[PDB]
Amino acid sequence: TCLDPDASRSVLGIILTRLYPLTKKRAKPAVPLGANYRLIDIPVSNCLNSNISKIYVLTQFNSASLNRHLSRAYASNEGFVEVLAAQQSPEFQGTADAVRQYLWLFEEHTVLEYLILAGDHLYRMDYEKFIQAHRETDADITVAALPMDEKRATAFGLMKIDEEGRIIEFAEKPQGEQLQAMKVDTTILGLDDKRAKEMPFIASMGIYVISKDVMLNLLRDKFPGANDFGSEVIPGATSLGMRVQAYLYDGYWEDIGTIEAFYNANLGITKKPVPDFSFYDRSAPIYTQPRYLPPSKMLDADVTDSVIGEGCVIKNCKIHHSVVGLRSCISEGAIIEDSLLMGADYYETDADRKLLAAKGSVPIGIGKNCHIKRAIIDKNARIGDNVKIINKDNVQEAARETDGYFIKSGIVTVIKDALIPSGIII
Amino acid sequence: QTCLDPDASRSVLGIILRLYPLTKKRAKPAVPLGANYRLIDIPVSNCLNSNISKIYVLTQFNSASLNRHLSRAYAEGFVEVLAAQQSPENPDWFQGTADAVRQYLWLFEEHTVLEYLILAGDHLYRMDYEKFIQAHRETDADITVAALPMDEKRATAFGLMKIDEEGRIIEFAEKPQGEQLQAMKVDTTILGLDDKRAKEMPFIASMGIYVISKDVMLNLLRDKFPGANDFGSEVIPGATSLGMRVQAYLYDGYWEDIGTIEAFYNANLGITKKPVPDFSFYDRSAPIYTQPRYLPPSKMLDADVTDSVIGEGCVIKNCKIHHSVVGLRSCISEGAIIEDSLLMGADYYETDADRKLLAAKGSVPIGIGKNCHIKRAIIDKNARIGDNVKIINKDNVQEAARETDGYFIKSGIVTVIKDALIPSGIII
Amino acid sequence: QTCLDPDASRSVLGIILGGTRLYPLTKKRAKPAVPLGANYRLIDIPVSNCLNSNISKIYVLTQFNSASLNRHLSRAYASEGFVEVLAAQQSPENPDWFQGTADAVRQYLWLFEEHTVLEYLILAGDHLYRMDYEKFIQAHRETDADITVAALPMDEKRATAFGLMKIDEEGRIIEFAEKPQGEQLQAMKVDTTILGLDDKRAKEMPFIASMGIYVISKDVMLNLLRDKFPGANDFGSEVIPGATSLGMRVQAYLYDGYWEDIGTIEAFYNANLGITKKPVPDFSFYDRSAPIYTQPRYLPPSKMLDADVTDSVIGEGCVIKNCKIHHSVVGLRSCISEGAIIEDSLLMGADYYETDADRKLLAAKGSVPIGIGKNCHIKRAIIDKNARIGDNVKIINKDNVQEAARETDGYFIKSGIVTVIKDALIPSGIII
Amino acid sequence: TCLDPDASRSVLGIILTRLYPLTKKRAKPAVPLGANYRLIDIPVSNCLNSNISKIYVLTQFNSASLNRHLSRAYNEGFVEVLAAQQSPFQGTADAVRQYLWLFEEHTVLEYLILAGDHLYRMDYEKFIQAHRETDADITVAALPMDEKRATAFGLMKIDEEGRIIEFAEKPQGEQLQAMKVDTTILGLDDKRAKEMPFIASMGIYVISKDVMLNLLRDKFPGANDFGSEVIPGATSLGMRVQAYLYDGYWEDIGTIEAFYNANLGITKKPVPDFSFYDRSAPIYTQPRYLPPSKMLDADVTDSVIGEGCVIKNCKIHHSVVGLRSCISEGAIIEDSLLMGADYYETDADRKLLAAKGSVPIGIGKNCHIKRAIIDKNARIGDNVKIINKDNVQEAARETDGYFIKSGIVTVIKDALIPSGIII
Repeated sequence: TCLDPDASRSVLGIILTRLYPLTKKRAKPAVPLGANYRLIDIPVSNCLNSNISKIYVLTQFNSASLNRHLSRAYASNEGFVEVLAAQQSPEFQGTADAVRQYLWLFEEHTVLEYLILAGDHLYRMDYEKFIQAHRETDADITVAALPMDEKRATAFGLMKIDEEGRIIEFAEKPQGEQLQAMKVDTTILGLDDKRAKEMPFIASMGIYVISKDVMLNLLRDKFPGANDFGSEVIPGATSLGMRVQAYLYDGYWEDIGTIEAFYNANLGITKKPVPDFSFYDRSAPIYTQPRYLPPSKMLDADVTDSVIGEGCVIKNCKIHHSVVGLRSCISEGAIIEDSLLMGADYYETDADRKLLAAKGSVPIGIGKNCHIKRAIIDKNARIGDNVKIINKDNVQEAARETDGYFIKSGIVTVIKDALIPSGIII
Repeated sequence: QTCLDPDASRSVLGIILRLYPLTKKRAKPAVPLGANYRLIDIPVSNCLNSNISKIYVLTQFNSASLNRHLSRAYAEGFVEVLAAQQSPENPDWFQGTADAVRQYLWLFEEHTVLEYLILAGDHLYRMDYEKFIQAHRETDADITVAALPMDEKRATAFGLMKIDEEGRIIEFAEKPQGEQLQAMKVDTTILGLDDKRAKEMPFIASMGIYVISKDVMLNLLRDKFPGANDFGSEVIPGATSLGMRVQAYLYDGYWEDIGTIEAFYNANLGITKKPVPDFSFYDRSAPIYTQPRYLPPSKMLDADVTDSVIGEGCVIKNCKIHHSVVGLRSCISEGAIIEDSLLMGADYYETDADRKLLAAKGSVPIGIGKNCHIKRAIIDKNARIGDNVKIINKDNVQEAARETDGYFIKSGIVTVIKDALIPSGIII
Repeated sequence: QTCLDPDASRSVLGIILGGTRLYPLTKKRAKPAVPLGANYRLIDIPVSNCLNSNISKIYVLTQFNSASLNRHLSRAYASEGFVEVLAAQQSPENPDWFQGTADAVRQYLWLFEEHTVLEYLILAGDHLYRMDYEKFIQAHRETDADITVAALPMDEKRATAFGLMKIDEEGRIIEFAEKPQGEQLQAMKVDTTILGLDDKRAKEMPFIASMGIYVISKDVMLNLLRDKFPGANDFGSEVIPGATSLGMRVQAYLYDGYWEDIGTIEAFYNANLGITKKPVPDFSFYDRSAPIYTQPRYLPPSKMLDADVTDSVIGEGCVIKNCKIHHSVVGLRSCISEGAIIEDSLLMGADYYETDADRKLLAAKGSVPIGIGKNCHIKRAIIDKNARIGDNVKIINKDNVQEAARETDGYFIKSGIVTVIKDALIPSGIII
Repeated sequence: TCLDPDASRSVLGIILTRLYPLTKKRAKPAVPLGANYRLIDIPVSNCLNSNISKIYVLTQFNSASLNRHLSRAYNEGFVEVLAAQQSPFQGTADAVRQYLWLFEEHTVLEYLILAGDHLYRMDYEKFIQAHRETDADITVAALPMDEKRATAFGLMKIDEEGRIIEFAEKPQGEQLQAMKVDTTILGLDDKRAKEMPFIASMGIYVISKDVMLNLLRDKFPGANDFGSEVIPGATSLGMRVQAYLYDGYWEDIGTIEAFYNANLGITKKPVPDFSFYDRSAPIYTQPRYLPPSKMLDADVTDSVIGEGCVIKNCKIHHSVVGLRSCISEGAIIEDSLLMGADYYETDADRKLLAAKGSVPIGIGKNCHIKRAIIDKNARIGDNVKIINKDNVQEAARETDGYFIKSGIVTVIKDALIPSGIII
């Protein structure tokens, strides 16, 4: 394991509506995660921990907030972390189109490979072993691959490789007879019969190492009309007989690109005796903006199976199987269950409270005697007293933006900065 | 409207100048404070928030960890430690505040600045030194002394000052009493204080905080009083006696001494105050800084926590935490009961790779063990407390030095020393 | 004695407007990236003036992104503040531009609104000058202006080429006139002493021009670009006189010091050669308190084998043989071979060095290495980055041609000034 | 092959008056070098380019100046100064022992010891890699040498594994001859090995952490020097002391004459013997944002010009002109090292001085400087002639602002050399 030239100067990292309404009024890479983070911290941290310092973040539109976070957490710390926006304002586009739109600029860098990191996932990876496999196999394109169960199988592009890991057959989210014809022996990649039997597939993780020249050729010369890397470029590449290599990844990897997946993965960090995924790691930790928030205060909290973010201010309440984000105010008598509180971007001066109260408005936080269950409370929500978010009738889907929320997969998501009046029941 | 010219950044040099056993295995400025901080973070942060970036820290001896903290938490400025002793093998000490400054005057002189900001001692407080220094320049003072108004009862314990009508200081009295205390009464109204409080507190004590012009410093330490060991009681009253302009400047706000085990214990537990702590480390524009550690959100299995603060990255099982401060990286085991205590936390996390190695020897892991009961205690960094330990001090001993046993009792408070091992079943 | 409060860094957002008149220096690079004064780039001027004025949240508006521009900005500055590039078009394959200074700001006004600031400091155009925006912002606050406009005094001869302003007796602007002449001009005389000019100068310079330097309150900007003049394309000729016409408080602020536009080849050319100035540089990039910054490069001291150098300036890391260098500016990493004679020229230098393995192979293929070749004679020229000038090349323009578009041959003459294009190869023996 | 643990987290770099008066009023590590640098920049830049970020600098006393240079010119790493004197070293081993307690506080595998002052570029990683791959206790950089020069150094003898088995300080005759080794074993080609059959230590060592405490505290609690006492002692005690071939430019600059010659060595064509700039491993220094150098009428031959010089009509031959150097009308500079200045004097400043009869910073009008080192901020009056016609080799003229050593005149930093003076 020893890249040469090191990744620092020869690899350009490129990070690329199912999360509605967390993306209603913010850039998607900025969506808060794990109490003290944002989605963008996963790929940016993995790069930095893998000695990759040249990072472009492709996104739909610029955001002062996103920039502030990137600037304060990384940019001010040879490298760079720059945002490239697709349009000039916030009023769809494929993975291949996103990269093609800026190819002209990526080509301006003197690098050997492009490390393409698409989609939103929870995982820690040392991209150096990825880049190394790519260079040792003289690959044109290398795809990180994960052992998949027949279950989730058709939701990912699947592949078959030779004893070298060279991809010989790629089949996008196949089904029926082809979903069966792709099934391969997952022992050759180390796994054992037991689980080689439960996960009989090699699935693309949607991240790739692609040789500089190969990229230009593929996106502009060979497949100028392709929109997706997964379903068009990769397949295209293989049919042209290019060297498409597979790199077996064997750690935790969760898609959090949908409300329910996001929800589940966030609450998974509360698991014992070890979280599913650990943001902290002595060697490769996930970073974020340093904030100097004070230690969390708890007046009288019975907390079970939960994690508490930075600088929370909690009264007498009950918190169960939840994630409480930074700067969360939880008032007297609240009960928090199986929920993700994203917290707040600032504190209200208390004096501020006794003022909003006079006006009959509600302050940031979970109001008194609230009952929040199976929910996502986005940043700065103002939940009035006696609000009950329980969705008794187990409604699966409901678009209620006007009332401050949106239900997806039965999970109620209160919108950023929304006010849920006192007494409301959802 | 009111700005320093030249700005503080380039024209002011900051100079930062008992608590045993917290000081037994570390340099005093590195002592952990309020869950996520260290003592040295207070003056350094006040300086940085006040646009002062050239800072020296004078202490008995340095350490790689103090340096780490300082360099990592803070990095045309610098934060450099200057010591009295260069190696533990050749013990040496400063004789006082003026003595320490004098020993490195030759280095402070190499800096092109207009004034030295001297901050002596350990106190919990927030202050914006810019208005202080601006006052110094506007009054053409040689030395400006921050003055803390107090009542007659508190007054006998400090160095008091007597001012004229323009706030200029004309006399000092070190811990005065009786006839001498009375002669020191002053109309605190001259310095601001509302008439009301002015009558409540007709006294003003220096606080170990001063601004001294570069030239003035050399003259005082090298030529006028080459023998003085202390600023507050010798050098400054001495400059006043020589006709130099020593000006008073009113200090207002929280200010609490924490250089004693009991004052330190109380100030730390004070941040759990019900409405709001008397001192808030966090502040929108003048927060207290520390090192970014990227610790994970604290985890709680089944914790019942009352009137307490929890720091960064704690790992707590089922337990009871009442009126306590839980330091960063604290592990608290099944069944523990923590009361009225300060847990400093740990410097790292033991990986299960060590916990098993530790189990192969039936050894005790870092943190609070199962079914321990900890009361009115300070548990220093990385302590290994075994199962069923009860630190309750039922008899109520006030003093006991039991270092070989890992602790020390001062003012009735049990302080378990850093890295100490308190065997299972021990009862204190 | 006084200063902004809130301080500038948290309450002022700088908006630098950058991104054909400087063609071909702009043929293959973002305009803000055009090399300047041997060791700098145009963008360094406004960004430095901002940093030296305690303004740290800076946006750079330009036509298109560039790895070079970004690399220079990252290394030199990005180190709460930021320096970010906002582009008009997201490419070169899908050409897109900005219909003016107001249009550029309007396109990203929604982003600027996301910032919690009191005023926007607008810095437009390519001008060489040093200024402390702090006093400028204070006047804005102390006069409760909605817009404060930096005003440059000048005589009648110079006035017709600028947007002029008329002020009342207290310095409040009440009328504009874009490049007036004859009657419209005469009606623009004012008493500069009103703004601070001494009686002597004021008399010789009875006119004041806008300079593309404005302070605008946050709300005023929103109201102006979106509500009152949603269709205006230019600030100084449309939006600001507009604001005045509406009765907003548009206040003048005197500017006293060096200032040259460097937006045309001739002006850029003359301003660069002006730093070789005999008594003191008209403009000094270096200053005791407000230095012009650039990217640290760790270049080695320049080497001179046998150089007779008069009235010239030499940049970092040059490698020079036996030659004559006169009234010229020699950019970073410049290689000048034996016998070369350089007169009244601007050598932009090079982005890298070529060893000898490189030079050897080049000699073989019969190519030319980077730098000014042997026995060349360069006069009244701008030699862009990495040029390869062959042996015995003569850039003397004997016929005094003023204009000549000759890009296929590596150059472009404009105002009698020959500009060799970035990375161009001028074959040995060529006479221009 | 990458070190693992990598260098940044496992290796601690430790950098340790023959240059008088260049050291009369400045910390030694701060001595100006090659127009734009200072001595300390060589070892520090070599460490940085070798991925070594934890760096200590040992020196007699501290200075704000040196600290300022260190902070500004240079996560988890550091460059810190450890002073032997708290203000107004018996040897390499002494210096290290004095702060052994501090280094011990770091969790590192080895200590990279870089002693002395030399112009040289080395990639310490392969050196460390070797230390590790050979399970060495101490790895010593070896400089190949011929018989003529070897007798003036401390030599080492090795076994066929490259293991050092014996030291000899400046041996002669029979002992010298008994120190011949086969430099081929260390990797030298048969040709060069026969030309240079001897190997000297260079004051560059890699020492395992535990080994250092054991040697300095337990085994030789009273040694002063590593080269002559501790390391030969370590070998005598059977520890694994391994040699590692240093095969590159390496020049001593520890005496006025060698320092002078090395500095002027960078004017040499086609390329200097040593190059400060380098695509991959450049020497770093403080970023000063100084303006391009200005020349009114200068005839410059075989010379190098630093950053921000302000030069009038003059002749500069075979010289090195330091940053911010002001050179007045009619001056003639030859075979000299002008160290420049730490700031510029403006005309407002210049006039006031003249009004006072004082001399401004720089080479005055019609001066003739030859075979001289002009330290920082020197004020040379008009018409001064630093020629030394009687070729005096030594002379201590401090009170007069100068010093002559080896026939080289050295003007002290901030010294005033009144107009008309002839040295």
